[PDB]
Amino acid sequence: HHSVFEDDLPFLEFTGSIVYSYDASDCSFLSEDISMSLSDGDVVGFDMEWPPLYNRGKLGKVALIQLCVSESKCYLFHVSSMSVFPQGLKMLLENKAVKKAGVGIEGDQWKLLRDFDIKLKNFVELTDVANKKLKCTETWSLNSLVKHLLGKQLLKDKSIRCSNWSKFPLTEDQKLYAATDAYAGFIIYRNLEILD
Ligand SMILES: [Eu+3]
Ligand SMILES: [Eu+3]
Repeated sequence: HHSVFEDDLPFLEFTGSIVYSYDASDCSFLSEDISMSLSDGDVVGFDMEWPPLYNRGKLGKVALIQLCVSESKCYLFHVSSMSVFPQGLKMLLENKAVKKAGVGIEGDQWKLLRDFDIKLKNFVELTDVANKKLKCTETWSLNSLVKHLLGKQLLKDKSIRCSNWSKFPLTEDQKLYAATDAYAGFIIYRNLEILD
């Protein structure tokens, strides 16, 4: 048996516009569209994905970068398919003017630096924002925050989450999964920030 708290909740599924980009210049220009829609201090949900196979002692190289900039739009930048890392995206990620929210984001910063020599700037660990605004001291996960704040759980098909993110093109399922994780980061920040 199990408590109500242990019940399976509805899955969180982003239903807004998912912009898929797999070319460097397209990506850079898209990053500028993002910059035109935001103002200093604004926060976007952040996440990234990498293939399952290990490479020379480390995790597969980052293949996808996701940015949810509003409740109705999320970008999927398939960098593994790009000839060069998009300059517009590098500057957006290194821009202190835009805040990037997520869980375990400090670890993303490290991997991003190792993989592309990019310095993620002005990121916020959602775990700390939650403990701060919810007035608690918990060890959160993106899933537990989605559950606590939204009453939903994250899609969990392991064959999708641990799929070959570097395989082009991404499947509709991969796109849904990746976009939704960044969307979660965006919504969680927004809902927490509004708290008095
Ligand atoms: Eu992640
Ligand atoms: Eu993810």
